[PDB]
Amino acid sequence: LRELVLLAMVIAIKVVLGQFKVGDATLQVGLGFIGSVMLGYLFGPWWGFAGGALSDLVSSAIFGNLGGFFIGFTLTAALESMIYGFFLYKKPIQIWRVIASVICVTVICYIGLNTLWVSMLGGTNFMVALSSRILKEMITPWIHMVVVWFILEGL
Ligand SMILES: Nc1nc(=O)c2nc(CNc3ccc(C(=O)N[C@@H](CCC(=O)O)C(=O)O)cc3)cnc2[nH]1
Repeated sequence: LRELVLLAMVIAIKVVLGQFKVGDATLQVGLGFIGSVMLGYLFGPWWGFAGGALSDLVSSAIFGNLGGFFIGFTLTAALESMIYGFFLYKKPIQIWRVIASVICVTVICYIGLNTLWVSMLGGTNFMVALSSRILKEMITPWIHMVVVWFILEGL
């Protein structure tokens, strides 16, 4: 199939942009979301969950993660690309979908899950973790939404 040539390239994209990030073994800030949104826009949730799940393995395998591989961050990258799917897939680019999608991702994946992982990886209690990370998760969503627009428009 043609679209599977595509899937690879966008995994490749997702992996590459993912390497533009600043941060800690606790919160990181980067362009990885850009790729993961593409996966949900173009391929839908299932293939988007697959591609996200996948692109994390690859990115891990090549670049490696601070503090080592954790199978949790994998799940996150899969849900991340799958939620942008349920929202944005085969639909007219709208602002309310962009807000809803980035808001759900940020709550479940970033605020919920990645904190759960970080809390686990470090010795912390969850809210200790949450307190270190919550400023980012309040600020970035608007940047994510704007970027998500230009991405969705551009393609
Ligand atoms: N398999 C695997 N994949 C990974 O990416 C990974 N990353 C780490 C490094 N730990 C972290 C901790 C927090 C964030 C983080 O806070 N990311 C943002 C999303 C990225 C963004 O929004 O720019 C977040 O808010 O959770 C990333 C990596 C450790 N093990 C891993 N293991």
